[PDB]
Amino acid sequence: SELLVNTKSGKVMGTRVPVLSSHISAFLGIPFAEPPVGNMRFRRPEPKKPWSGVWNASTYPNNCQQYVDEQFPGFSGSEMWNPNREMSEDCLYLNIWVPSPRPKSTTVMVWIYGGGFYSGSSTLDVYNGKYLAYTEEVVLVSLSYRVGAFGFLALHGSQEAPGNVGLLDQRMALQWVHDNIQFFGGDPKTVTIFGESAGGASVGMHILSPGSRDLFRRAILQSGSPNCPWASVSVAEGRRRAVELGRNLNCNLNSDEELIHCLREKKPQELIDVEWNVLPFDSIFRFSFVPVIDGEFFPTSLESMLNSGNFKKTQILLGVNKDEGSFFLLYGAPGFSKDSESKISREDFMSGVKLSVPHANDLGLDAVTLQYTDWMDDNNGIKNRDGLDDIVGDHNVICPLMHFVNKYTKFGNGTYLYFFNHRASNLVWPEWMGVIHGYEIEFVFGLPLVKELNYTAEEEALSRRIMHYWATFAKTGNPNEPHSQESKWPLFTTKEQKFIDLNTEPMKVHQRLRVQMCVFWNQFLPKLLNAT
Amino acid sequence: SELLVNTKSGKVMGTRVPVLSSHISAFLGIPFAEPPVGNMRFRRPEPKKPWSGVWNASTYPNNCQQYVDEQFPGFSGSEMWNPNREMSEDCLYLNIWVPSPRPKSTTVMVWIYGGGFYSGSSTLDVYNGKYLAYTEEVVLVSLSYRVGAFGFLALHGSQEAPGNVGLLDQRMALQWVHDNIQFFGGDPKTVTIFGESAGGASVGMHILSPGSRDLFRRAILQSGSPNCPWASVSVAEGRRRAVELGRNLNCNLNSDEELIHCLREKKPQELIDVEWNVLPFDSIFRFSFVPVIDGEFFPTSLESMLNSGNFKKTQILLGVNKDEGSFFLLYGAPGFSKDSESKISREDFMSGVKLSVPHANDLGLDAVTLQYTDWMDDNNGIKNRDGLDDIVGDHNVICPLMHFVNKYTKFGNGTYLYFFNHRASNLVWPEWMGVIHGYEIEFVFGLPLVKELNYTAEEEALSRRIMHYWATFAKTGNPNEPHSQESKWPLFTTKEQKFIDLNTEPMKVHQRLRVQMCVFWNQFLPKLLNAT
Ligand SMILES: C[N+](C)(C)CCCCCCCCCC[N+](C)(C)C
Ligand SMILES: C[N+](C)(C)CCCCCCCCCC[N+](C)(C)C
Ligand SMILES: *[C@@H]1O[C@H](CO)[C@@H](O)[C@H](O)[C@H]1NC(C)=O
Ligand SMILES: *[C@@H]1O[C@H](CO)[C@@H](O)[C@H](O)[C@H]1NC(C)=O
Ligand SMILES: *[C@H]1O[C@H](CO)[C@@H](O)[C@H](O)[C@H]1NC(C)=O
Ligand SMILES: *[C@H]1O[C@H](CO)[C@@H](O)[C@H](O)[C@H]1NC(C)=O
Repeated sequence: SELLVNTKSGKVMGTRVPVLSSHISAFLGIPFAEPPVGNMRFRRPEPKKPWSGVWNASTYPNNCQQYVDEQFPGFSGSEMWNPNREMSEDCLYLNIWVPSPRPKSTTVMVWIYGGGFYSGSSTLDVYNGKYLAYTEEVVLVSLSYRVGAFGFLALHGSQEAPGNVGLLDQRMALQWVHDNIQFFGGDPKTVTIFGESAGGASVGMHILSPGSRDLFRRAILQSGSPNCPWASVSVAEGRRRAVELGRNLNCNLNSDEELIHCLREKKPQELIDVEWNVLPFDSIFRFSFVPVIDGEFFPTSLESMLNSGNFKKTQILLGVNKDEGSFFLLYGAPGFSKDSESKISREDFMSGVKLSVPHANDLGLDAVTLQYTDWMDDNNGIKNRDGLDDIVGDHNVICPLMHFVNKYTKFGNGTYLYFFNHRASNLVWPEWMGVIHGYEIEFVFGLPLVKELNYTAEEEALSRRIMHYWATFAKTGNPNEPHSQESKWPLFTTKEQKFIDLNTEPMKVHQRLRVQMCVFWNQFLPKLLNAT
Repeated sequence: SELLVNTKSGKVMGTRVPVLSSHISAFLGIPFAEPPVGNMRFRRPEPKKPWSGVWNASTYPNNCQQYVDEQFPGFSGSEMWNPNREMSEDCLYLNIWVPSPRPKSTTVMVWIYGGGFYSGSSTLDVYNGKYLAYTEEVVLVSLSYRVGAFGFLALHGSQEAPGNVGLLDQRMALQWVHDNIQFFGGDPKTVTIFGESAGGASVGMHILSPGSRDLFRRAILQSGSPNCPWASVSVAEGRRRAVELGRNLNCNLNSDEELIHCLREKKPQELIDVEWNVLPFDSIFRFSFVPVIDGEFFPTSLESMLNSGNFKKTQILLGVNKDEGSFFLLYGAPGFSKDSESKISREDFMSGVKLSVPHANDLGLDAVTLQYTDWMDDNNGIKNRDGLDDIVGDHNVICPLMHFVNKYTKFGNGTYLYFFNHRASNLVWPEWMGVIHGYEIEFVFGLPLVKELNYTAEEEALSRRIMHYWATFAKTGNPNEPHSQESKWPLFTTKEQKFIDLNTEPMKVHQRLRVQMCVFWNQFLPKLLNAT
């Protein structure tokens, strides 16, 4: 049977699913870890105990326990990112889409979802891998990992809650793929991991971490970077936050064992209820429980690893969207609302800056303001709004990624950089939000090939073009077809710094992605803050 | 006799001079002070002792002792600014051009030359007031003042060399005009003082100084401002420089009397030979002996006087040229030469910045570099050259003037601001220098009406238009004709900040003269340097 596959963990039974007037095989909800429940909450993941008989893999698994965005109840723009299955701590499962007939040894792509390390699901409509698997003839895997305190509570020194367990969940899924994907027709030595936002930072993190490097061949990072300022905290700061979480839940605080024991007695929703109360500052684009620079998973500071070339040397493909910031301003910054065009006064602009750069002393805030203010017309609400949008996107996504790109490319074996700047015609969010954080994913996963979802023909053409770049890159380390002629995506070098736009217009080539502003964020501002 | 005028100081005899196929009267070399020679070197000026008989005022006087630019021997571009008469310490004279027939009580304009407070002459071809006097029916006076150590050696506490004596020379000329100009047909209560660069700063300084305010009605400042960073030093710094001058000349240094006595025995050229050796830094646009913030001439810091409105409240007209910096880069900055287009490498750009902002710590230099560098194309020698040009012009001229303008306008009775951006067609300096420091003066003085000097018809039209603005403003406090219609020069307000271009093209109106960069120089950079 094509739907029956025998793995090292045991037999699994998939389901035949339809896709674009054809069919392929899907193996959903396959366990790769012991349910991290009870005394195992906050601990490292254990490998799943092998099972006898047949594991039913015909339906999606539960999603990991997490904060649920109810800011816009009944609004598909926001609700499409929420869990679409029951939440449970028993959530460590993966999903596999396999072409029909089953291939022998083909390219594997493993998706790692984002969601600020506080949310995310493998099971979203928009992450359904069937279109990519069918169209590009790849084995598409999506994994899950613990989020929030469950995945990232960090009390360094303890073995009961060491930190980074969410990242170890990802590694365990990758280990399981490396060990078993061959039985699904996948080629375990041609695995490309890829993810968006926190997923893209995670990808970067496995590139850095010695314990993960051998479990994949190459990587794609979308709108996310391991060095992002939101994506990791110090041991001291992880500790402070964990202790503060216990303080919110009336826990005994005079030792780790006491603290952790108390946190384990709590129901999951109690932890989620107070999760946001531990942030050190009034801020946007900052999440409570994130990876920790622990000296184990990351042997040293991210920056020194990058300078010394202490990382996996392979091919990467990465990029960003035009308007990464707009989501976080709508949710947090004063003046912004979903149903107005959110023209921002000078007052709200100043408030926005402070929220965007929470560490900054006054001089730093002045430096940012000066850099993003048109003083010929500083009461223009459109320019204030768009300028804040740029501040948030540059500081948190684009400029960290450009620093990663520039550092990686010195030691790596091939970089390809993109700038995605097409706003989907059927987007339900307002116009001011522009090309929004997260809305290249639907193009990457082929949703525009589905007519019912009401994309334009030009958007179908762009989605196919992107899927082919991603998959071809996964296969070969190069997004370009060996023989073809519709503009080659040129290699990114230190010297020339070429990248491409990804939109419906005929593809042009550019250089030095937001270099002016990123020199500000990567060179000047940190030196200003260091000297004051 | 029309050429014989009886003054409070005594009778003077002028000469009939030709101008544009007509004639007017000229009274050249009229003394207004005792020759400040011998024991009077460095002292305050004394009023000229009245004389009997007739003083011959038919030829220009001697020029004050000064450094002579021999950087381009035989080059008219530079030599037109050099002394054209014998140099002598006996140099305190003024010149008056009077319409024919002599008027009864008409508008007076008093010219104060520039030259970094280290050079200048009342007698240059380009400062000949006959064209302005004839064309606009004004009495045109040009005064002289001591420069260099002679005019500005400052040992605060001593009465033998208190500082600011060059400025007191200017005041004494103004006193003499206030007392005597009526006998030349001038109206002493409608006197407009005007000057360029150091002359324009001087104008500003008499506006500030209580002892000068009553001696004129209104003011015009061209490319110069009292608050310019080059135009004044502290008491401590004046003292240091004076002592260092004596150290260069082998003087006894253990007291002021000893020091001053020694400096007085020296021939004038000995002082000039070492004058440049006392600058505290490697720098451009900085001059050794300048006005001092002494608590007498300026009762407090310039900035506090400006904030508190401690200044003469009248009408002013002021402005700047597009490329104020280019002179000082040619003379001092590496990479720049007169006979090449002076494309500047990244190395020379960094060297240039440091010379332009000599106080700055490393972070300040970084801030300036970032502000004036196109990082999409940072090896472009044209942009590096032009960017340095802008740095020097903004820091030293435009942005100080805009700070003066904004402060003055809160308490004043009328401001009119111009941006002069026409490059004269017959300029002998290279193209890269643009619209050069000092080259609006020839338009202000009407030289383009002389056909032999080879200006275009369009340049004659511009010169007449400028002379009429200047003179009309001098008469009324408004450059605009009560009834006319060829675009009114609008008033500068705090709110709207309107100014006009001065060029051959049809006059358009703008706002917020270089606000982006001047916010950098006036608000941000000083706050950065203060906090580091
Ligand atoms: C402290 N609380 C409870 C108030 C606010 C937490 C919820 C705000 C989410 C912040 C991230 C903004 C982006 C959200 N998106 C992309 C997920 C919809
Ligand atoms: C230290 N020394 C003897 C070497 C150099 C002093 C002479 C350089 C003059 C500096 C001002 C530049 C502008 C000169 N202009 C406008 C007057 C021609
Ligand atoms: C990648 O590695 C191969 C083989 O080791 C080498 O020949 C090639 O130059 C490399 N390519 C890039 C773009 O670094
Ligand atoms: C100048 O002063 C006059 C009379 O004192 C006053 O009426 C007028 O408003 C003032 N004009 C400006 C432009 O300040
Ligand atoms: C799982 O597969 C079984 C066959 O063993 C099937 O009957 C069932 O419908 C599937 N699970 C469901 C519906 O939850
Ligand atoms: C000054 O005027 C006298 C008349 O007293 C005249 O002879 C002489 O030419 C003038 N001065 C000169 C030429 O230096």
